[PDB]
Amino acid sequence: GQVKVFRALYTFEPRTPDELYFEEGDIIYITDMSDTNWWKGTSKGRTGLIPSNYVAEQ
Repeated sequence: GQVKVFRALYTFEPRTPDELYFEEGDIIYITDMSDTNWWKGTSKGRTGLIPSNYVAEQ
């Protein structure tokens, strides 16, 4: 149930269908941060994995 709020530093094009698309400046809602590099979250209607070096906490 926890949610943390991040903003994208850069646009990210998914490498695989498990990964989440987002554009620079978008808000990303993160619901799993158990891995250092790849987090689960949601942005604008889609869900998937995001690279944690592409985001900054809001």
